[PDB]
Order: sequence, then C-alpha cells, then structure tokens
Amino acid sequence: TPTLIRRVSIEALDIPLHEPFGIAGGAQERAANLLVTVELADGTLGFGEAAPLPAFNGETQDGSRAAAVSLREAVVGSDARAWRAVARALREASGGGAGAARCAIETAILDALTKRAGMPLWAFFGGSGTALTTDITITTGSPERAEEAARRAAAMGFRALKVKVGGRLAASDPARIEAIHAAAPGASLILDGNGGLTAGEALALVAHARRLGADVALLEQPVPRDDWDGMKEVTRRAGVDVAADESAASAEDVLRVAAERAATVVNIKLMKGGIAEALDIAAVARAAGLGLMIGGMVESVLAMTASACFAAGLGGFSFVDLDTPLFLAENPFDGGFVQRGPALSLEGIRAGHGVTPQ
Amino acid sequence: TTPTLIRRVSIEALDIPLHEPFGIAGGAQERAANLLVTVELADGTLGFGEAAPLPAFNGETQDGSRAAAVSLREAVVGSDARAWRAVARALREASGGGAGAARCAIETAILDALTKRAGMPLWAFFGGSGTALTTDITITTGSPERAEEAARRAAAMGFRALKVKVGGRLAASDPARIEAIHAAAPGASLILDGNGGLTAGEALALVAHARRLGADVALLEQPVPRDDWDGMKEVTRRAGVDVAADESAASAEDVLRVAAERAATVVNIKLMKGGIAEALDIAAVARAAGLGLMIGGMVESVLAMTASACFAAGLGGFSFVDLDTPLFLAENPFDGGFVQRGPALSLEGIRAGHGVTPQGAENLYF
Repeated sequence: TPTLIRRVSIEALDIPLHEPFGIAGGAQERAANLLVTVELADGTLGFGEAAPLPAFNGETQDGSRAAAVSLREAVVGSDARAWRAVARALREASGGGAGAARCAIETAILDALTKRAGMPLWAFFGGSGTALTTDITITTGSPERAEEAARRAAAMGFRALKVKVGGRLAASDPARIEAIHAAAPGASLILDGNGGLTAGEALALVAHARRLGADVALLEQPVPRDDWDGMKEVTRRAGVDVAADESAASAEDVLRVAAERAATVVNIKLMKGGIAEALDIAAVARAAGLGLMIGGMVESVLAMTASACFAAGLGGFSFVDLDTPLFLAENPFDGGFVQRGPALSLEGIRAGHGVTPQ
Repeated sequence: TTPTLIRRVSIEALDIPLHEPFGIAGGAQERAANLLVTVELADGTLGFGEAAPLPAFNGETQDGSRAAAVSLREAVVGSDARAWRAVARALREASGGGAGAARCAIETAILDALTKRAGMPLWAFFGGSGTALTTDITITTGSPERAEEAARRAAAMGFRALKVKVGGRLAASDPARIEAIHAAAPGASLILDGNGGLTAGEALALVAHARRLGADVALLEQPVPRDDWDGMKEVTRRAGVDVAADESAASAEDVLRVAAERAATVVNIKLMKGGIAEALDIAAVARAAGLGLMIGGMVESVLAMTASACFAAGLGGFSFVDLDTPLFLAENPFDGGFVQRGPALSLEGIRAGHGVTPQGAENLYF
C-alpha cells in the first residue's frame, strides 16, 4: 500500500524575528520551531511545522521534539488515508498533550495525502474561497513606537490592527490606543488582552477607545480562562464582539462558551490541538452561533499557509489573524500563500498546502 | 481551461422496484422514486449522486427534487468542484434549507468527481477510520407473523441488530409484533423506530413491555413527532434506554438543541436530510455534545448507501449503522460500491470516489 507511512523525520526550524517594514528590531529573538517530514512508501513527502510557544501553554522546542520522537512509533506503519484514526492514535498516545508536535504530524500527513492526489489542501477543506484578509499585530511598547507601527501598517494597506494590551506596560494602553487611532483613523482595532485584564479594566479600555472614535472590532480573551465570570461580564457589557482563545481549548469549551455567553467569537489555532480538533471546534462554533477566527502561534509560512487553507476552505471566518510571516527575517520555504498587504491568496496552491523546503 | 469546473449537470429518473412496499408510520413507498444526478467536469470526470426523497418522512418528492435541482443549476454549473463547500453553502442559501435530497445528490456527485479524478477513495477523504461496518436490518410494518418470519431469517443471516418499525395504522400489532420477534431472534438487539407516529405514553409502555420479555432494546428512535420536544425530553428521561433524534435532528443547530434539552442521547445522521456539509457539522457537534452517532438513510440504492458507509466508516465513532435499503430493492442498476455479506459492509474495494457507476435526463450546460 503506497500510502503507508514509512518515516517521520524531525529537525530544527530556527527562524530569526524582525519588525515588519524596515523598523529597528532590537535584541534579536528567534522562532524556535521544528520541521516534521512524513514519508509515504511511494516516496511522497509531507511537511508540517511544530511552533511551540512557552508563554501560551508551556510547550517548548526540545519538549515538542521529544514528543514527536515518541509519537513516531505510533505513526510509522499506519496508512495515511486513515488520517483521522492516526490523529486519534496521536491523541491517545500523548495523553491529550503535546498539541504542537501532533499538529506538525497531522499537517505533514494531510499534506502528503492531498499532494499525491493532485489536490490543494484548501480544496480538501472545502475551497469556499482562496482569499483572506489578515490583520497585523501592533507589538507592545511605547505610545510613540505604536504610533509609528500603526503608520507603517496603514501605509502597506492594513485596515485591521491587533493591539496587545494589559499585563506588562498596561498603564500606557490608553496612550497607545490614542496614538494608534490618530495615526490610522481608518483602521479597525482588535484589543488582545491575552488574559491580562480584570473585567473592569477591559470595559474601561473599550469605552475609552470608542469615545476617541476608534472602531473596536473585537476584544480578545480580556481575562484569564478561569475567570468565567469575567468573560460573561465583559461579553454582556462590552457592546463589541469578544473572542475566546484560552477559554476555547476544546470543542467542549465552545459548547460551554456558547451556553454561558462567555464570548461571541472563537479563536481557532491548528497548533493548539491539531487539525482534527480544530475542524470540530469550527463546526461546533458555527452551529452554536459564534463568529469564527483563525489564528496561530509564531509560525512560519508553512504552518500559516496550512491555517489559511483550513480557514479559506471551510469558509465563514470573520477574523483572520495570520501575520506571523511578516515578522520573520528569513523564509526557508518555497510556495504557500501570496501576500499583498493584508490580502492573502491561495489561488496558486495546487497540491497539499504547496509549501516545500527550499 | 480549469479541469475541475462543472461543465454539465444531468438529472434523470431513478425508479427501482421494492420487493414488498417499505411501510413506515403512515407511509408506504412501493417503488423507490429517486433521481440520478451526474456532474461532468471539464476534464471529462463524471461524478454520480442520488436523490432519494421520501414524502412520508419529510414531504420531499421525486418531482419536487427534480424541479429544485433544475432551479439550482446556476449555483452548480460553471462552479469549481474544488469549491464543494461554497457550492453546498450556495445551494443551502438558494433553498432556504429545503430540498435536502436534491442537495445531497449534487454534493455527492461533486465529491464523487473531485475524489475519483484524484484517485482518493471517499472513505479516505472522510477520515479513513475504518473500511468495515455492521448493519442492522429492518422489520417493517405488517402482521405479527411476517415479523416472526423476518426475524428468524435475519438472525440466521447474522443480524444481531433489528430495527422494528412501529406506530401508525397498525399500532395494535406492535406489542405482539415485538413478542414474535424476540422469540425468533433471541440473540438480537432491538431498535424500536416510531417515525414520530406515537405519543410518549405509548412509547414508554411499548418499551416496558419489551424490557420484561427479556428483550435487549438498544434504542428507542424518534417515538414522538418532531415538534413534541416535551415528549422527546420525557422519553429520554424515563425510558431507561438510549433515545435517537431523527426527524428532530435535521441541522447541527437542532443537534445542539437536542443535546442541551436532553431530548435524545443519540442522533440519526442522514446525508439526504441536508447534504454532506450539513452532515459533517452534525457529526462533530454530536460527538462534542456527548451524543451517540447513528448513520441512517432514506429509501436508497447502493449509490447513496455507499456514500453513507464511506461517511460513517471514514469518520469513525458510530454506534448504530442502519444502511439496509439495498436489501429491499428488487434490482440494482449500479456496479461497484460496498460489498455486502449479510450485516457486514466492506469498503476495501473502493479505490476512487464512492466506486459506484451506473450500468429522459434533464441536461444542463454552461
């Protein structure tokens, strides 16, 4: 059987970070990710990315590697056509953990499966469209640096801006939103708390934004997941859409998020629990009445093209937050999406997710 | 020219004789009055689908479905088969969520063409969790004698699960019907299917009867009508066995509600109620909500049935398989599909699409 999985290889994917559009970078961070290569018995190669992020859920580069080395056995000798069974077997074999290693494996599998079929991964997911419009992140920091980044972004076509708020440097938030809004007044704002706010603090921030004139399109995970009360409060009161990220870790979370009104939008990420889980979270969310958002960790072109294919294929996504390749200094890959400012195009992808290592 | 654009959709009569009429709660089908939909791609790939509307189930007819497909042609012809979800979304919107059987035919024919030209079996497309299923078989309305008979024949062929139709014109039969069945197939699990032609009162009593005869009633299926939500709730609470929503679970939305209201513990998913896209969403909401999954159908040939088996076996996770209508048809106008060995359905020989091919047509180009 030409689809049996023959080998799973794992190597470093260390990709330097820079600030988009020229600006002064600083101390030089790197995205410490992994490239997973799945090889079928007929020689087909599929490709996936593990982008673990410690600050999001404690997963790490070496930990993901050790994870995939372990899962390797449970995958080798299985049929790639049995993709959902393998994803199940991966889940059982990791105790439900190690979401980024499993994501890399499932992506590599589906990439191999669809590319040998002559099929684009966007079509596999449904091909509702091939075009997305992404937001771009305004990196935390000065009121004056946020001004300049809002300015540059607007200059390259970006009309939707995701602004990190709270936590470290939170006293500056009001000034930041001031400067960003005055710099890019035509621009839409996503206020992303990453669980860093009290309910009261997030309300005051939205209220200040709107009194300025800013179109606040969305308030993202303002309070921590365990603050169900804060999530319900903010959703009830904000008068804008509120997104669950941490509060939407499973399909069972989105039923709860729906039934309690803890948010109106779900941020879905492939890296969190893999493609099988993410496909279920999206159907439950759409059934339950909530808006759909596609996101990611700090991902190269490979993992983001994959997310793009999922979102474009499934259709019906209101928010797209897939800007991470703009923050990368190098690109070790051929193919993938085509970007024109916020405009993302998958028209050109004809086989799997179309990304291949140079 | 893009190979996967839809150049032509045909629709033709698919009339297959039933040996005996297929009796449900107030409804007999004496012919399967279905349609065959053929989608042809620009590269020449043919994809095949089946509309099996069942008037007695939800009011769709052969001719209603035929006219609906024709009205929908523009949402289909000239569209890319790679965009199957956009096509289903556009059929669903131009239909208002009606015309389920026509929409299933079309999405089935598109997916069939998309996968076959790609050399991908449909069960693989759906997830490939397995390639084998075990079907129940149905003991349809009539005397308590032709049921006694039917139950022994099924038990001998290997059927460990029996679905007994109940209610309607002949509901005095049911209590004895179930006696004659348990005695003849003592190893057999039972599904009592009401097709909404009962009250709660009856449903619960009819269970209780069966329970104390020693019968393993494994499921009570939709005993009350679709908009008796209180009755579904009551039977789910007091029955003591699993309850399936069928008529009450036509959208993923209904399934969320069925879960939250505790109106069933099981969902009967059919490709034909709302098409394949609707069905994918319902399966996910159903496992999310903790509901068991049942894969069922209308009165379908080998074509729509194999599509369903590819769906259920690809997805994995199904507790009930009720895919037994080809057993009731006096002919099989198709080659390929699942291989059947009594209750056993095998999909291993399906190499591309659903593997089914046929052995005046409405013809639609542009």
